[PDB]
Amino acid sequence: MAVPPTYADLGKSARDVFTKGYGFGLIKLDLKTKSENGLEFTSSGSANTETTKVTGSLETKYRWTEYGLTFTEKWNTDNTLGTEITVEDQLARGLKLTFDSSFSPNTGKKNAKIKTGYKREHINLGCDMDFDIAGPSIRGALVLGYEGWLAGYQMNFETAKSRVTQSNFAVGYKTDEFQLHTNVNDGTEFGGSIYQKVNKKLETAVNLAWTAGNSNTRFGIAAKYQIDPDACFSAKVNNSSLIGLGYTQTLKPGIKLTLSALLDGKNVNAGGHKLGLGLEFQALE
Repeated sequence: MAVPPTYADLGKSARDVFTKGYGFGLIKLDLKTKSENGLEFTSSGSANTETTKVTGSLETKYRWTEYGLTFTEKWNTDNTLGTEITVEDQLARGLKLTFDSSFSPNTGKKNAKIKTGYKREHINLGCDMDFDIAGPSIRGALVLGYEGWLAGYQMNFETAKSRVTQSNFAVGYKTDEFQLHTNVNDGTEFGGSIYQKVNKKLETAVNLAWTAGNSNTRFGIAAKYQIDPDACFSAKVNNSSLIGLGYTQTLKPGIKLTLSALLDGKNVNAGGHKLGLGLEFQALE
Protein backbone atom coordinates (compact mmCIF):
# COMPACT_ATOMS: atom_id res chain seq x y z
CA MET A 1 0.00 0.00 0.00
CA ALA A 2 1.01 3.63 -0.50
CA VAL A 3 1.80 4.49 3.12
CA PRO A 4 3.68 7.72 2.27
CA PRO A 5 2.20 10.69 0.38
CA THR A 6 1.89 10.52 -3.41
CA TYR A 7 0.75 14.08 -4.09
CA ALA A 8 4.13 15.46 -3.02
CA ASP A 9 5.99 12.59 -4.70
CA LEU A 10 4.73 13.83 -8.06
CA GLY A 11 7.65 16.25 -8.00
CA LYS A 12 10.49 17.29 -5.71
CA SER A 13 13.96 18.85 -5.89
CA ALA A 14 17.14 16.91 -5.13
CA ARG A 15 19.46 19.81 -4.30
CA ASP A 16 22.48 18.05 -5.81
CA VAL A 17 25.35 20.52 -5.44
CA PHE A 18 28.37 20.29 -7.73
CA THR A 19 31.02 18.19 -5.99
CA LYS A 20 34.32 16.54 -6.92
CA GLY A 21 35.93 13.27 -5.89
CA TYR A 22 37.71 10.09 -6.96
CA GLY A 23 37.22 6.37 -6.44
CA PHE A 24 34.36 3.88 -6.50
CA GLY A 25 32.45 1.95 -3.85
CA LEU A 26 31.08 4.37 -1.27
CA ILE A 27 29.95 3.35 2.21
CA LYS A 28 27.34 5.26 4.22
CA LEU A 29 25.85 4.79 7.69
CA ASP A 30 22.90 6.50 9.38
CA LEU A 31 22.00 6.21 13.06
CA LYS A 32 19.27 7.78 15.20
CA THR A 33 19.58 8.82 18.84
CA LYS A 34 17.22 10.19 21.49
CA SER A 35 17.79 12.70 24.30
CA GLU A 36 15.94 14.12 27.30
CA ASN A 37 12.68 15.88 26.44
CA GLY A 38 12.54 13.67 23.36
CA LEU A 39 15.22 15.00 21.02
CA GLU A 40 16.05 13.95 17.45
CA PHE A 41 19.68 12.98 16.84
CA THR A 42 20.93 12.03 13.37
CA SER A 43 24.45 10.72 12.76
CA SER A 44 25.79 10.22 9.24
CA GLY A 45 29.07 8.52 8.37
CA SER A 46 30.68 8.20 4.95
CA ALA A 47 33.84 6.27 4.06
CA ASN A 48 35.64 5.18 0.89
CA THR A 49 37.33 1.83 0.28
CA GLU A 50 40.16 2.79 -2.07
CA THR A 51 40.33 6.53 -1.40
CA THR A 52 41.50 7.60 2.05
CA LYS A 53 38.88 10.16 3.07
CA VAL A 54 36.23 9.68 5.76
CA THR A 55 33.60 12.19 6.89
CA GLY A 56 31.03 12.30 9.67
CA SER A 57 28.03 14.59 10.05
CA LEU A 58 25.76 15.14 13.05
CA GLU A 59 22.32 16.65 13.61
CA THR A 60 20.60 17.62 16.86
CA LYS A 61 16.93 18.58 17.12
CA TYR A 62 15.69 20.18 20.34
CA ARG A 63 11.92 19.91 20.72
CA TRP A 64 9.27 19.36 23.39
CA THR A 65 5.73 18.96 22.05
CA GLU A 66 3.50 19.61 19.04
CA TYR A 67 2.28 23.13 19.80
CA GLY A 68 5.54 25.06 20.03
CA LEU A 69 8.93 25.57 18.40
CA THR A 70 11.86 23.21 17.81
CA PHE A 71 15.49 24.30 17.48
CA THR A 72 17.64 21.94 15.42
CA GLU A 73 21.35 22.74 15.19
CA LYS A 74 24.59 20.83 14.61
CA TRP A 75 27.27 20.23 11.98
CA ASN A 76 26.67 19.21 8.36
CA THR A 77 29.01 17.79 5.72
CA ASP A 78 31.50 20.09 4.00
CA ASN A 79 32.16 21.58 7.44
CA THR A 80 28.92 23.57 7.48
CA LEU A 81 26.99 24.91 10.47
CA GLY A 82 23.40 23.72 10.65
CA THR A 83 20.75 25.82 12.38
CA GLU A 84 17.01 25.60 11.72
CA ILE A 85 13.82 26.30 13.67
CA THR A 86 10.34 24.89 13.07
CA VAL A 87 7.20 25.65 15.07
CA GLU A 88 3.71 24.16 14.77
CA ASP A 89 0.35 25.32 16.11
CA GLN A 90 -2.29 23.08 17.69
CA LEU A 91 -5.44 25.18 18.08
CA ALA A 92 -6.92 25.28 14.58
CA ARG A 93 -3.94 23.50 13.00
CA GLY A 94 -3.30 24.04 9.30
CA LEU A 95 -0.11 26.10 9.12
CA LYS A 96 3.53 25.27 9.82
CA LEU A 97 6.47 27.65 10.29
CA THR A 98 9.96 26.50 9.33
CA PHE A 99 13.26 28.37 9.09
CA ASP A 100 16.42 26.80 7.68
CA SER A 101 19.70 28.58 8.39
CA SER A 102 23.18 27.38 7.40
CA PHE A 103 26.62 28.95 7.72
CA SER A 104 29.75 27.71 5.95
CA PRO A 105 32.87 29.30 7.49
CA ASN A 106 35.27 27.09 5.53
CA THR A 107 35.48 29.23 2.39
CA GLY A 108 31.70 29.46 2.33
CA LYS A 109 28.83 31.83 3.07
CA LYS A 110 25.60 32.21 5.05
CA ASN A 111 22.33 30.94 3.57
CA ALA A 112 18.91 31.72 5.03
CA LYS A 113 15.73 30.15 3.64
CA ILE A 114 12.26 30.13 5.21
CA LYS A 115 9.56 27.55 4.50
CA THR A 116 5.86 27.50 5.38
CA GLY A 117 3.38 24.66 5.02
CA TYR A 118 -0.36 25.26 4.72
CA LYS A 119 -2.93 22.46 4.64
CA ARG A 120 -6.39 23.12 3.20
CA GLU A 121 -9.54 21.08 2.55
CA HIS A 122 -7.80 19.26 -0.30
CA ILE A 123 -4.89 21.52 -1.25
CA ASN A 124 -1.47 22.24 0.25
CA LEU A 125 0.36 25.54 -0.22
CA GLY A 126 4.09 25.82 0.38
CA CYS A 127 5.59 29.29 0.79
CA ASP A 128 9.38 29.40 0.46
CA MET A 129 11.55 32.53 0.52
CA ASP A 130 15.34 32.86 0.40
CA PHE A 131 16.61 35.79 2.47
CA ASP A 132 20.19 36.89 3.15
CA ILE A 133 21.70 35.18 0.11
CA ALA A 134 22.48 38.03 -2.29
CA GLY A 135 18.95 38.49 -3.61
CA PRO A 136 15.56 37.92 -1.95
CA SER A 137 13.73 35.11 -3.74
CA ILE A 138 10.11 34.04 -3.24
CA ARG A 139 8.87 30.71 -4.59
CA GLY A 140 5.57 28.91 -4.06
CA ALA A 141 4.89 25.19 -4.36
CA LEU A 142 1.27 24.04 -4.46
CA VAL A 143 0.47 20.33 -4.23
CA LEU A 144 -2.87 18.51 -4.22
CA GLY A 145 -3.80 14.94 -3.38
CA TYR A 146 -7.11 13.31 -4.25
CA GLU A 147 -8.38 9.72 -4.09
CA GLY A 148 -7.17 8.50 -7.46
CA TRP A 149 -6.03 11.91 -8.67
CA LEU A 150 -2.74 13.69 -8.00
CA ALA A 151 -1.63 17.24 -8.79
CA GLY A 152 1.50 19.28 -8.12
CA TYR A 153 2.87 22.62 -9.27
CA GLN A 154 5.93 24.66 -8.30
CA MET A 155 6.79 28.24 -9.27
CA ASN A 156 9.58 30.66 -8.35
CA PHE A 157 9.18 34.44 -8.38
CA GLU A 158 11.98 36.98 -7.96
CA THR A 159 11.27 40.37 -6.38
CA ALA A 160 14.80 41.66 -6.94
CA LYS A 161 15.02 40.40 -10.52
CA SER A 162 11.30 40.68 -11.29
CA ARG A 163 11.09 37.56 -13.46
CA VAL A 164 9.99 33.97 -12.83
CA THR A 165 12.95 31.69 -13.52
CA GLN A 166 11.12 28.44 -14.28
CA SER A 167 7.94 26.60 -13.31
CA ASN A 168 7.53 22.85 -12.86
CA PHE A 169 4.19 21.15 -13.52
CA ALA A 170 3.12 17.66 -12.47
CA VAL A 171 -0.17 15.81 -12.93
CA GLY A 172 -1.16 12.16 -12.72
CA TYR A 173 -3.52 9.54 -11.30
CA LYS A 174 -3.19 6.22 -9.46
CA THR A 175 -5.28 3.33 -10.76
CA ASP A 176 -5.87 -0.14 -9.31
CA GLU A 177 -4.10 -1.46 -12.41
CA PHE A 178 -1.56 1.01 -13.78
CA GLN A 179 -0.22 4.34 -12.54
CA LEU A 180 -0.11 7.50 -14.66
CA HIS A 181 2.40 10.26 -13.90
CA THR A 182 2.86 13.35 -16.08
CA ASN A 183 5.55 15.99 -15.58
CA VAL A 184 6.51 18.95 -17.77
CA ASN A 185 8.99 21.81 -17.39
CA ASP A 186 8.36 25.43 -18.37
CA GLY A 187 11.48 24.93 -20.47
CA THR A 188 9.57 23.03 -23.13
CA GLU A 189 10.47 19.73 -21.47
CA PHE A 190 7.87 16.96 -21.63
CA GLY A 191 8.22 14.00 -19.28
CA GLY A 192 6.03 10.92 -19.11
CA SER A 193 6.02 8.18 -16.48
CA ILE A 194 3.88 5.06 -16.07
CA TYR A 195 3.89 2.11 -13.68
CA GLN A 196 2.71 -1.38 -14.62
CA LYS A 197 2.71 -4.58 -12.56
CA VAL A 198 3.72 -7.75 -14.41
CA ASN A 199 2.92 -10.54 -11.95
CA LYS A 200 2.67 -11.24 -8.22
CA LYS A 201 5.70 -10.02 -6.27
CA LEU A 202 6.80 -8.30 -9.48
CA GLU A 203 6.33 -4.80 -10.89
CA THR A 204 7.81 -2.79 -13.76
CA ALA A 205 7.94 0.88 -14.74
CA VAL A 206 8.49 2.94 -17.89
CA ASN A 207 9.83 6.49 -18.22
CA LEU A 208 10.21 8.74 -21.26
CA ALA A 209 11.98 12.09 -21.58
CA TRP A 210 11.20 14.63 -24.30
CA THR A 211 12.90 17.97 -24.95
CA ALA A 212 11.41 20.45 -27.41
CA GLY A 213 14.34 21.10 -29.73
CA ASN A 214 15.37 17.78 -31.27
CA SER A 215 13.99 14.42 -32.39
CA ASN A 216 15.93 12.62 -29.66
CA THR A 217 13.94 10.85 -26.94
CA ARG A 218 15.29 9.56 -23.63
CA PHE A 219 13.58 6.26 -22.86
CA GLY A 220 14.03 4.36 -19.61
CA ILE A 221 12.85 1.11 -18.04
CA ALA A 222 12.53 0.44 -14.31
CA ALA A 223 12.47 -3.01 -12.70
CA LYS A 224 11.08 -3.59 -9.21
CA TYR A 225 11.08 -7.07 -7.67
CA GLN A 226 9.40 -7.34 -4.27
CA ILE A 227 8.96 -10.92 -3.08
CA ASP A 228 8.99 -10.04 0.62
CA PRO A 229 9.32 -7.11 3.05
CA ASP A 230 12.68 -8.55 4.11
CA ALA A 231 14.26 -7.83 0.72
CA CYS A 232 13.38 -5.34 -2.02
CA PHE A 233 14.93 -5.14 -5.49
CA SER A 234 14.78 -1.77 -7.25
CA ALA A 235 16.78 -1.14 -10.43
CA LYS A 236 16.62 1.61 -13.05
CA VAL A 237 17.96 1.64 -16.61
CA ASN A 238 17.88 4.21 -19.42
CA ASN A 239 18.20 4.08 -23.20
CA SER A 240 21.82 2.93 -23.10
CA SER A 241 22.49 6.18 -21.24
CA LEU A 242 22.75 4.81 -17.70
CA ILE A 243 22.22 1.41 -16.08
CA GLY A 244 21.76 1.24 -12.32
CA LEU A 245 20.52 -1.44 -9.93
CA GLY A 246 19.90 -1.26 -6.20
CA TYR A 247 18.74 -3.91 -3.74
CA THR A 248 18.20 -3.91 0.03
CA GLN A 249 17.99 -6.82 2.47
CA THR A 250 17.45 -7.22 6.21
CA LEU A 251 18.97 -10.11 8.17
CA LYS A 252 16.96 -12.09 10.72
CA PRO A 253 17.65 -9.65 13.59
CA GLY A 254 17.35 -5.88 13.48
CA ILE A 255 20.09 -5.53 10.87
CA LYS A 256 19.01 -3.89 7.62
CA LEU A 257 21.45 -2.95 4.85
CA THR A 258 21.04 -1.50 1.36
CA LEU A 259 23.54 -2.07 -1.46
CA SER A 260 23.38 -0.81 -5.04
CA ALA A 261 25.59 -0.52 -8.12
CA LEU A 262 25.95 2.00 -10.95
CA LEU A 263 26.98 1.05 -14.49
CA ASP A 264 27.77 3.74 -17.04
CA GLY A 265 26.86 2.62 -20.55
CA LYS A 266 27.22 -0.93 -19.25
CA ASN A 267 30.85 -0.65 -20.38
CA VAL A 268 32.52 0.40 -17.13
CA ASN A 269 33.04 -3.26 -16.24
CA ALA A 270 36.46 -2.86 -17.86
CA GLY A 271 37.45 -1.01 -14.70
CA GLY A 272 35.33 1.94 -13.66
CA HIS A 273 32.08 0.72 -12.11
CA LYS A 274 30.36 2.52 -9.23
CA LEU A 275 28.78 1.14 -6.06
CA GLY A 276 26.80 2.55 -3.15
CA LEU A 277 26.16 0.97 0.24
CA GLY A 278 24.06 2.35 3.07
CA LEU A 279 23.46 0.84 6.50
CA GLU A 280 20.77 1.97 8.94
CA PHE A 281 20.76 0.92 12.60
CA GLN A 282 18.03 1.54 15.17
CA ALA A 283 18.89 2.05 18.84
CA LEU A 284 16.47 -0.16 20.77
CA GLU A 285 16.95 0.88 24.40
